[PDB]
Amino acid sequence: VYLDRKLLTLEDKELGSGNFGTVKKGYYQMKKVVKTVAVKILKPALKDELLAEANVMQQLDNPYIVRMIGICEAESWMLVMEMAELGPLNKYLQQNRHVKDKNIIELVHQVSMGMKYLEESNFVHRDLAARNVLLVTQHYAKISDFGLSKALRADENYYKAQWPVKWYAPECINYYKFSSKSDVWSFGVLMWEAFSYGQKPYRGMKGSEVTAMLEKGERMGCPAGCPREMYDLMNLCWTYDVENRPGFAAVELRLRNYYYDVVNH
Ligand SMILES: COc1cc(F)c(-c2nc3c(NCC4CCNCC4)c(Cl)cnc3[nH]2)cc1OC
Repeated sequence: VYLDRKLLTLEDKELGSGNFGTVKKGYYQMKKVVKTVAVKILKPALKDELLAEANVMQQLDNPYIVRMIGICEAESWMLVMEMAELGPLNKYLQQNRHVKDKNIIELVHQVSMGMKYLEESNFVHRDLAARNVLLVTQHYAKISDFGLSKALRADENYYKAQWPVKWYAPECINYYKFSSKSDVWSFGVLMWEAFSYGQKPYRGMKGSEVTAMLEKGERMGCPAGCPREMYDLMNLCWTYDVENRPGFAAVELRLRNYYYDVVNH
């Protein structure tokens, strides 16, 4: 897990920031080949935050989740991850307006496969948004950004916080309780983003106005040209009651079946 700084070259290419610090493109010399990487660079609590994120990524092994190469202790603490060259899903759809519905379905279905694995592993993501979905290719999506992620206690199906509010389920906002079903709500917001060509959800609204909207039983309207089946699935992800809301196994299956209806014209 510990990487050699002399084997890492940081490119003059920024992929993200904050916070925290910056994300830079880089190249890491492996045992024989160089690997293209994304390097999360820290610039006291922020150190433990990065190490807990590294500890979460170390435990995960699925084709639809970004792979961590390792950690690097140098000028700054660094988290070295495999590069997804096409970048975030929202930015991609904003700039590539001719992506077919079949293709958007294929991508969000891959996200649902990665989340089904996270659900089975009893980890909660807590930052599941289109900006955190990375494209390896136009037909291959991966879940990234485990900065808010938690390993659930063995005796509880939720993490209690002691925030990307527009992606959060009511139980998160009201009770600070985060479960895999809370990630399903976020997934519904992500699907809305993907079918709105990366438009931000709840445009022009304050967090408190979003809470009020949701509590009155209101939800974002159907994106122009969105398949009805996909909008219906978003509304099922947006079930107020955690108990009636589907888990990722049920979501993955519905997306998979709908994908085959679309693939076969
Ligand atoms: C065309 O514009 C982009 C192309 C890119 F390839 C990338 C990129 N960023 C990462 C990345 N980390 C940072 C992103 C985590 C999710 N939230 C967004 C920033 C990691 Cl871990 C692995 N591959 C990545 N590819 C970013 C881009 O625009 C921000």
